[PDB]
Amino acid sequence: RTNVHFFRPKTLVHKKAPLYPRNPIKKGSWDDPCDLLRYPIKTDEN
RNA sequence: GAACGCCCCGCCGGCGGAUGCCUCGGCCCGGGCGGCGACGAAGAGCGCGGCGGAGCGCGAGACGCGGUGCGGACCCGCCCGCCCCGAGAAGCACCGACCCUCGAACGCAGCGCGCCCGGCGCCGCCGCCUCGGCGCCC
Ligand SMILES: [Mg+2]
Ligand SMILES: [Mg+2]
Ligand SMILES: [Mg+2]
Repeated sequence: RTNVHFFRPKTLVHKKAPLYPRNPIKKGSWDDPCDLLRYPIKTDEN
């Protein structure tokens, strides 16, 4: 034995696998073109 | 003397908000009811109307959207719109959805950043996968 310390053994780790979906329907958000842009600002400076 | 001041013989004006009458409000008693939340509550922030400050309401589907019933001429301003044996304004009741940030508040922080390309908090119960021990044995 080379190291004098005891560390936790390496053990298998699993990936997730939910039995039902937590978001069954994919809904929209704030961002989409024509909603992210509101209007232009019209001045003589502009 | 006049005038100022004071009293009222009377006629008018101010300033102030008492009195009287009125009341979509309080207070007391009795009867019901006893119905929140990780399926994200109570509370807080911000935003939403054609002209839109406050409060009510609503959530980027925002001063509301749909479905079943009922109702049957209006919609406080300016406009729009509806109008008829159904074509459908006000209003009402139940039901289905949408539901931004913070909050028990859940990737870390509170407004800035990550690991990973589905996602990514803590405790507990029951199972399951993979494992440690010079514990008791073989
Ligand atoms: Mg949306
Ligand atoms: Mg307002
Ligand atoms: Mg959070």
